[PDB]
Amino acid sequence: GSSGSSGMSTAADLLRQGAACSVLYLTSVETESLTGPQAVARASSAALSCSPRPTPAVVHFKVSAQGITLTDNQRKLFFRRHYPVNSITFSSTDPQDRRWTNPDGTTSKIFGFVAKKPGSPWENVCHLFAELDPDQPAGAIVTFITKVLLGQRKSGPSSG
Repeated sequence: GSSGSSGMSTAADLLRQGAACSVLYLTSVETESLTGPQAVARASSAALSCSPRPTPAVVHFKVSAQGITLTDNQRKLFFRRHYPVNSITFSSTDPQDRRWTNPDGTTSKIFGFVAKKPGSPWENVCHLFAELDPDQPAGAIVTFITKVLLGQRKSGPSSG
């Protein structure tokens, strides 16, 4: 039970704005049973619980109405993978607001989303990520997603 009408005024304005850059791949955990704002919390807990700490890698991140596309240049765990927009149902910075102390000696905001496996719809798996560059902070990333993918009115104002 939940009332309310989304503010889907216009998507054009949203599309006009796009964010694409490299991100920090932390780790992905299967949420077969987990889901929603919780699934994202699990991975985080499992990211610090398991040791020694995981070895994150730099990859590419793109936010499009078609979903979410990723591309790496290391060719270790994978080459190129993308998920359809009909899958991604949730996406937002980790709730535990935990930080990932990079191997360089600094902390970064942890963020991730939850989508259905490309091989099995009944199998859920969340992907943990971390802030790579300052220019494009996690908040600015996840947000854009929940704005388009999901469909939530704009936060910041705008004249004209």
